This record gives sequence, C-alpha cells and structure tokens, in this order.
Amino acid sequence: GTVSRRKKIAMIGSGMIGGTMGYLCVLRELADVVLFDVVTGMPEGKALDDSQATSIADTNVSVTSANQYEKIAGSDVVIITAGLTKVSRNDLLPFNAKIIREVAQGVKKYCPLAFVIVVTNPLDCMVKCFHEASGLPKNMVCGMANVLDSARFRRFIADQLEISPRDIQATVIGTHGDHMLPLARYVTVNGFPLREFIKKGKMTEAKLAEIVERTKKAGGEIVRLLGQGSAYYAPALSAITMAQAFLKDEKRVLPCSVYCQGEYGLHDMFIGLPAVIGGGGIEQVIELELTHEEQECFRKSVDDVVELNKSLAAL
Amino acid sequence: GTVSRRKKIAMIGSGMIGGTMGYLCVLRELADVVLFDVVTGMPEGKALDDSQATSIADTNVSVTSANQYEKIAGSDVVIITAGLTKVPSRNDLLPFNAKIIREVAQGVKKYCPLAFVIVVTNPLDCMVKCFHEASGLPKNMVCGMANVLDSARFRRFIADQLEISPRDIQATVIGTHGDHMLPLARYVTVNGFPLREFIKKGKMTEAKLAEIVERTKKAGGEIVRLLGQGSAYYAPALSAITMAQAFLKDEKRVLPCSVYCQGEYGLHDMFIGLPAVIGGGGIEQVIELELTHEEQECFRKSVDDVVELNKSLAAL
Amino acid sequence: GTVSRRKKIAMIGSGMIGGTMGYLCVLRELADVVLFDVVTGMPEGKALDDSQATSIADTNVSVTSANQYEKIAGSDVVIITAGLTKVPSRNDLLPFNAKIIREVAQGVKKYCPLAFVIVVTNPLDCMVKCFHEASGLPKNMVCGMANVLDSARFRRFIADQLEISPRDIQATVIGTHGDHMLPLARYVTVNGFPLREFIKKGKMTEAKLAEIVERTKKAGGEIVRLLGQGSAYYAPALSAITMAQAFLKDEKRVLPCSVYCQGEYGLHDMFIGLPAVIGGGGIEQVIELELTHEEQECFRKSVDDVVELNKSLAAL
Amino acid sequence: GTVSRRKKIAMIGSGMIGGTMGYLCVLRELADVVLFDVVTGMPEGKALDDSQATSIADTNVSVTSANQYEKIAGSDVVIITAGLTKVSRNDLLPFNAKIIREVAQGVKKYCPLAFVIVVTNPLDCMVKCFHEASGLPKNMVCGMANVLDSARFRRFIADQLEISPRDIQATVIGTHGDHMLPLARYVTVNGFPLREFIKKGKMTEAKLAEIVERTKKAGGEIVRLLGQGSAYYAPALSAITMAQAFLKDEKRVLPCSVYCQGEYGLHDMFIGLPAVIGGGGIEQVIELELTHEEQECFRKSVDDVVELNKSLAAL
Repeated sequence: GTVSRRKKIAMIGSGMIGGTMGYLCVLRELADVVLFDVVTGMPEGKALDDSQATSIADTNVSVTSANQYEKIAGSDVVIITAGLTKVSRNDLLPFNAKIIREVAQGVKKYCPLAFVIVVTNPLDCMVKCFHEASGLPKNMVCGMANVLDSARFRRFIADQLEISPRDIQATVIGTHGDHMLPLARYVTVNGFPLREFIKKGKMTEAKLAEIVERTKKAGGEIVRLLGQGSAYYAPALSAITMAQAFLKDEKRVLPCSVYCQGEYGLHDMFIGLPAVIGGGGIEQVIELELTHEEQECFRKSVDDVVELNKSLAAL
Repeated sequence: GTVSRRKKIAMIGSGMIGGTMGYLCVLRELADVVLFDVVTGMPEGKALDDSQATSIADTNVSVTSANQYEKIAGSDVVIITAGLTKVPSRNDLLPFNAKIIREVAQGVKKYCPLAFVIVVTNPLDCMVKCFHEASGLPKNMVCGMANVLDSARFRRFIADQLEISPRDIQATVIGTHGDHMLPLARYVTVNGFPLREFIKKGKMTEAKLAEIVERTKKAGGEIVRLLGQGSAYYAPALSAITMAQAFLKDEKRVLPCSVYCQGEYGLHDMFIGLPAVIGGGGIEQVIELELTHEEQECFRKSVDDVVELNKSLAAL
Repeated sequence: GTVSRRKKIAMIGSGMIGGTMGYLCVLRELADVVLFDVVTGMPEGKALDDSQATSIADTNVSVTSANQYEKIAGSDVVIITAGLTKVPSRNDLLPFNAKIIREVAQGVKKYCPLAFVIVVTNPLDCMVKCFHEASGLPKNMVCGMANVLDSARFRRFIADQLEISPRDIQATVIGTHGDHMLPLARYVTVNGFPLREFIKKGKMTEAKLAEIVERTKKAGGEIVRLLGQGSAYYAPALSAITMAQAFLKDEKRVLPCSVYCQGEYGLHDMFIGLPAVIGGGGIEQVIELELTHEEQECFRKSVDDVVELNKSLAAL
Repeated sequence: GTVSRRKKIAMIGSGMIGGTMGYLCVLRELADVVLFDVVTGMPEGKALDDSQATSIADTNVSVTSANQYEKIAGSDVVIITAGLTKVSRNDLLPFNAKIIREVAQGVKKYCPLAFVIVVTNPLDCMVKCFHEASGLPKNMVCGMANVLDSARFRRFIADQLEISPRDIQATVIGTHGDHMLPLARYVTVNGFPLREFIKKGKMTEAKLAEIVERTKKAGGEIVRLLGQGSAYYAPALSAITMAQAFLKDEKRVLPCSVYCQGEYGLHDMFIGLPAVIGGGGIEQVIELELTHEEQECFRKSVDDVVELNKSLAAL
C-alpha cells in the first residue's frame, strides 16, 4: 500500500556513535533506523530511547534493534562502527578485518545495493577490506574520517579568526594519526586564502602550525580526557552528513576514504581524499594540484595505508 | 558580540544527558553551552567533541567545560542532572542528592540568579522543592523535567498502535516518579479527537490502552534493564532542551513538568508534575484539569509520595 | 543521481501559491520543483529566483519552469492551483475551472499517473471530484487542500486568546468552502485537554469562541479584502506543502483535507473536507468523528453544497 | 513578567520582499515581525497571512502590521525595502533619498539601537543616505545586495560543476549593474581554487566569463521574465540571513554594503565588500589583495557610487 517509503539506514554497531547517528536520524526525520549489534539488550535499549525521542521532536521514523543481518534488508545506507576500538590503531587490523568481513557478507546478501560508510579503524585499510569482501561497486563504498578531521581543523581556525566554521573551508586528507594531512595551503575564509589573513596578522604561521598539530592530536586528546571511550558527537554527525548527501543527492564536497584508480597516482586502495557525495554515491574524486612538499607529506600517509593493506593481504 | 549576545545554557552535570543536551544546542544553534561537573577531564573531552560538531552542522555556538560555578554566570537557563544515580529506591537518594542540589542552588543563587532552572536530579519532585528552597529563586523560574519524557513514551506507544505520527498524538502523564506516575488515559487525543472514538471504531482496544499505560510506567526501567549500565539519555535530553527552548524563545508550549503549586489541585508549597505552559515568563500557566474522582484518587497517591519525601527533606 | 534520486513536486499553476510552495521546497530541501504554467515567462522568472535561493539556504534542489506536461513526468506529488480566481461566487467558476482541471487530469494521467495529487483550485471539493473522475487515479492518491488552512486560522486565533503556541492548539475545520465550512468547536483541545475546561476556568468565554468560529469562516475574505488584489498565499502554500511532505516522508500526519468517501459519514462517491491521515500510502485513514445531531445538521449543509455542485459538474 | 523576550524585526516596506522576510521569520521562528508600510490594508493582509502560517509551521512568533513608526520601538533589526523600484536605478535617487530620510527619522527616534539592513535602490547610495540621516554607529548600518549577487554567482557555478552551492564559495563585491564585480579569481570549491577545475576542463574560461556576465544580468532577467515587479524569494532570504547572523551572533562572512574608513583606500562611503556579521553588527571588513586588473574593475564600481553620492549631497 505504501507508495512513498521512508529511507532506511542500518547502523552496524550500536555503540556511542551508532546510537547517536540513530538520534540524528530521529531529529532530522532522515530515515528509519535499525540499530544492529551482536550484543544483547543494549541495542534494544538505545532503540527505545531514540524511538521515544521522535515524540518530542514531533517527527516520525521507526527505530528498531537487530542482531540478525536479514533485518538490514532494503537499507539505503549502511554505517559500520562495529569492531574493536582498543587492544596503536594499526594493531586493530587482525581483529577488525574479521569483523568487517562478517559485516560485508551480511551486506552482500541482504542489502548489496546500499551506499556503505565504514567507520571501523584502521579506517582506510578496513574500507578496502570491506570493499574486497563485499563485492560492491567502488562508488558505493567509502570511509568516514576526514570529515571529522576537517571539522576539528575548521573549528580551531574559526575560533582564531572569530568567524563561523560554516565560512571556514579547511580540509584534511590522507590516513589516521600524525600522517593525516591538514592542507594548510587550501584553507580559505569564504574562498579567500588564509595566507591573506596571516599577512594581515589575523593569524600567525606559528598559530597555524599549532592548529595543524592540534588537528592531528584531537581524537587522542578527547580519548585522554574522557578516560573511557572516544569521541562520538562529531563522528556521528560527520557520518550522517555523508549519508544525507547520498540520500538527498546533495552533491556535497566531503573528504572521505575512497577507492583510487589513478587519482594522485594511486591504485587499488582507499585513502582519504576530497570527494563529492551524491545520489550516485562517490560522484567525483577531486585531485588537488599538490605542491612537491605536500606530495611528500601525502606519500607518508599513502605509505602507511599501503603497509597496512600489505599486512591485510597477508591474512 | 557587543549588541546581540547568544543565549547561554549551563549543564550542571556533564554525564550522558548533559553532554547530549549540549549536542542539541549545537545542532539547533540554540545557545552557547557550559558543561559543568565536579569531575574534571571528562567534561572538557565532551566539550571538545560537541564544539567540533558545530563545524559539520555549520552552526556557531561556544561549548566549554567548567568545574567552578563562576563559569555559569550569565546563564539564561541552567539544567541540573548532577547527583547520585544509585545509593553508594530513588527515594533513598534523598540524603545524598539534597546535599548536591543545595550546593548547586548556592552556585546559581550567587552567579546566575535570574536563570530559568530545570531540575532533572532524582527523586525529582522532592529535589525541585529542595532547589527552590535553597536557591530562593522565583517560583515561576524553577521546574523539573520528568513528565515530558513520560509523555513522549505514552505518545510513541499510542502512535505506533494507531499508525499516526506522535506529533498528532496528545498524551499526558502527571504526578511523581514510579508506578504512581499517572498517564491520563481519558485525555489522550488524536489531533484533539478523543482516543475513545478510535477505540469505539476498533483502532485500539481498551486492553491495549491499559497495556500502553503500564508500559509507560515501566519504560524507564526497561531501558535501564536493556542498556545494562546507566539509564536513558536521548529522549530525556531532548525533553529538557525542549523545555529550555520554550523559555528562551518565549514559545508558550504546553509541557507537563514538576511545577510549584499555590492552590492548583488543592496543593500548596510543593512541586509536582502537572501540565504547564512554558514561555519567556518561565512557568506561565499551571493547568488545572477537571479530574474525575477516580483520577483524583490515583493522583492523590503521587501527592502523598511527594509530601512524604518532602517531610524527610525538611527533617535534614 | 544514479541510485538515490531526489523527490520531485510539480506545481501546476505558478502564481503566488505555486511560487511560494517552490520556495518552501528550496528552504527545506524537500524536493526538486517544476513550476508549470500555460503562461510563459513569469514561471521561468520565479524558477530563477527560487533556484537562486538554494545558494543562501545552502540546500541543493533543482527549480525549473515548464509549459509542457511532459516536464512533470516523474513527479512524486503534483499540487494544482491552476484555474480562474474570478469569473471573466466560487461555485460559478465551475464551468471554467472544470475544463482546466480536466486538462491537468489528462496531463497527470499520461505523464505521472503514480503521483500523489493535491488540488487547490476552487470550487475545491467539486474540483477534486472533477480531477479524480478525469484522471482515473486511485482514490487514496487524490485530495484537496482547504481545511488545513482553515484550521491554521482557527488555531492561531485560539492560540492568541489563550497565550499558548498554536503547536499545542488542536482545532479542526471540516466541510466545504464558505460560511458552510465547519469549525468544530467541541473538538478544540489544548494538548488534548478540552477547550471547555479552559472556558470554565475563565481563560476564554463562549462568546469569544463563537467570535473565533466566525472569524475562521471570514478569514480568507478578510485577507482578500485587505490585500486589495488576489488572495492569501503564505499559509495556503505551507498548508499544501505540509500535506505533500506527509506523503513524501510517510509521516502519517492528521491533516484535514478534501477526501474521497466510501461510506464515512454516510457519504459515497464524493470528496469533502474531513480529518484524514496522510502517509506514504496517500490518504491512509479517513477519520469518522462521532458528530452530535447539531454538528451533523451543520455538516449536512456542506454536504448539500458539494452534492449540488457535483450534479452540475456531471451535467457538463 | 517576561524575562526572555523574543527578538523583533521591523520590515519597513511590506511589498513582496517584506512579506516574504516575514514568512521566513515565521518558518524559522526567528523573531516577532512588524510589517510596516504607509499603505492601507495590504500590510495587515500579509500580517494575517504570515501569522496564520505559524500554526502549520508549529512555531510561535507574533506578526503584526503598522503604519506609525512608534510601532517599531524596540526592534533589534530593521530591514528597509521601502521606496520606488522603477520610474535606471541611479534615477531612483531623488525619490528614494526622501523616503529613506523619513525612515531614518523613524528609526533614530524609536529604535536607534537596532541593526539596520537597507535594501532600497540605488543601494550603496541609499545606505549612505540612511547612515547620515539616522546618526547610527557605522557597524550597525549596512545594505543587502552582494549576498544576492553571490547567490546567483554560486548557483550558476554549482550547476556547471554538479556540486551543491553550499560548497561553492563565490563572491561579488562592488555596486549594482554591470559594474558589480564577481570575483572570478576567488571562486573556490570547498577552498580549492576554481582555476584547478578549469585546468581539469571541468569548466572553461569561456563558461566562467558567461557566468560572470550572467551574474550581472540576473536581476534584470527576472524582471523581464516576471513582466511586473522583481525578484523577492532570494532577496528576502539574503536579507534574513544577514539579520540572523546579527541576532544569533553567528559571525558569518556575508558580502554587503558597509562603511569604509580606509579599507580599499575608500573613505566616507558605503560599498559592497566582504564582511563578517555578528552580534556586534559589522564586525570585520575584509580587505582582499586585489590584483591590478581587479582594482581597475573595482574602481569603476567605486566611481559609480561616488557619482551618486555626489548627486545625493547636491540635494
């Protein structure tokens, strides 16, 4: 009887990020939500909590919990946070590759036409692992990391310039850790190069460097401060912004881990790069004219990913 | 911001509910946020996470942490979730939480006495009374969040059964916490149409309604049971923030909450969950429903519970 | 957009209401928009203006104009405002608008037969019937916008008197156009609480309620009188788009509108304004209220009006 | 009794733009609205229409109409669209200077602490006229034009690159007409220079020039097409976005007509420039490092304004 069905997003992993992405769907009435996890009780508790929030938000989406993959059938988007968060993130490889392969089998069987956003660390490597195991088209698989990294880069710059982060364009590309690459040269204030602001003394080169470093250390700082767990509010919104850009065919520039077949001279691997997300999934991969120095920094990020993928293959 | 400053909301208690209310402020660009807690470290971590979310939401509010009451100065609204959640029965938390609530009251009284205060700390109705007495704030500027959450549950369950958005289900719970809370079955409507008309047309049975009333009472406990640790926070955070927004934007929304009684329902000098209108004047109206003799009997049980807890509160 | 395409809404008629519904789609990023009109030039101008607004709203939907029905192919919803607004009594527009509505029906039947259709063209109830008969579309996929707007007025007036947000005022108008429209005084509630309780507590008098009922009936005419040219469009556009969104997002909202009757209220094979639930299945429920004998008498007057207009419609 | 009062915006001019800005306030629950105009009936009809929309939007703001300035007392923001729209916009000068001076007297008397956004043409000249007559601080007076011009510039670029306009930073500065200056060199896609996209052939220099020209002619095209009146949907949102940035102290980069005391070597005049709008009104005026060629184009815009102000003084 239903002619116009709601979009459906399956959260594979119902931890803090998963439950929070479910909350965002309720607040924005973005889609029905399935909180999936191989955990007893907890996912149902969060589904009841999120479901009950629809009343106060005056929205109507269905939030349910599941532990069997058949329940993710028909999902338009799948967001994966399942996997270990601690035992180096590189060290998570063996344990999470196994989990990601199980998720890939579930998606391949029940919702192979979905757009998939991986969050599981080590991210770039796990995205490749999911892509290989699931068999999905390269434009329908990506990883969330750089949107979150860029959010931090932007917030720090916005604080210094006293301008809303909406008007700060700052992008981080590459992989996780200290090799991530906050592109200082491409930071703009509504398209106006940051270098002009530095020249006017609105920000010093030293402050910029401090911000670049802070962007790299941001996730670890939150981990240290929380004492248990890791960030979830910004990560959840980062992933849902990518999901909405796909669902509503918005065509948003959102840096994320995408499959390369020549871009930046890279082949057969996923790495964080500026991309356009729309109803066709990853519709564009933007290849920046990196300077020689930037390429050298980027190569280190690339090498980190290549090394992990080498180890992944050895499994 | 020399002329127009942003509203400011201090979250006294930076646990799951506090951090999530901060998140809502970021998403809606509702107000600058202060995540306050006696515990140091964790609030600063959540403040960093919530502030970083402003970039993705394309909003601009400030989110900071604090462990000093001086930092809540200038707050337009204060939402208190501080307090023990278990004894080292919510009624038993009285001793421990009354002390914490009194410390919070001292902080608010001194640093932001003109704030609208929403208490969440259990045992709720008793703690609202405790805060009001210790803070000396105007009776219309102090209330407690509970019934909006209880009603959200009542509404969601009814919405699911009738296949209608909860926006269009008006269902209200009044009273205190526990099995004595009172889901008002007679006042449930579908866009103003009495639920009884739907039951008569077979869209729901009286048995199902009774089941829904009972599920409403047990809902919080079910989530506690299922999460395994802690309690609900997504709907509670949105319930409190919806009350805060109604005040900040002078919306004049009907939101049942723990309010000071000066004759309504024959009650005096106490707070209890009742339908109320929240606007820029704080609690602008306390709605007095024409309860049947049977509903009055059930309500009296909540009254008795609160009155007894308050007697102990005084005895401190 | 190879996998997930945006919803699409065709505005058949690009006058003030049509251009404004397009604006709402841009603001909410609800859907791509086609501003259709037999008149060329003006729709393209409004499409440029509405599309340029996407930049400032930071949204991304396509807004284009058209004068060929082929361009409405793929529409999920079609909202029709086309038709004369005055004879070169709305009842008298029948001849002229029936012809236009039939042409629109032919266009929809051929190019987007699976669309959910919201008719706005006067005389409304008769034109909905005309469209349904000419288009052959399923009865649950055709409706008319009028009562949501009439109810918005009823609610705003009540909200002003009680000093409560209209979000919390449930007030409904049913029936047809004109003085016969029926604002249901007995079913007005404040968050499900009967208005009678508020009147009894002195928050409003029966005289004021009667005044509000009359103002609700005269509201459209007052705006026509005051604007000097044309009629209301901001609230009408939002009323129609709210109905469209309920369908697109399968919200299941209670929105009174002109719906096909198959026994409800004892009516058959005709459309008339009634409380209904709009979801992804189109008109999912037609709510049958337990009207008193007096309300039935008033309602019968609307029924008689529609039945008489439909007799003439047939006689064409 | 009310401790937390709603913001209040007075629309001086209740034509299509005024009524539409009132609608936006209702939809966003941004502020109470006063639809002011020295017209009988019409403003009240629009106030009833906009007021009735609050019910469907489930919001609560008060929308009233007025014809006496005392009714704008206490306004936080004042948006002025009053004045003739036709008889060259330069030719409107004599008629609109008189109207703007009357509005300035009303604001100076009843809400001198308001943030004022002028829309009345010829814009840059009328903003100066209002500032001089009202006596308000230079940071509290500005004119809306460039946000609308930039919206067009951005939409056209977004269409060509298949990217949401959210991610297109394109700015127009200067005055109205063909002398407005769409800054082609500062157009970015999330901070990435447009020149890189042109190099990749995603857009040709010819298409860019066509877009620059189209941006200049956009308002006139709508006028031609509508047959009567001029654009109002994008203009209304442009002005309300500036008003909200002030009310919520957002610190948004919004190009608008602002007072210069040295910026770009300009003195004692208002002209469209990139600015940051926050709770302090115009908090920053961004001085771009314009190239010699850009300065030459800008000088023509400046000369147009200077000529009008010369004529304004001669009144």
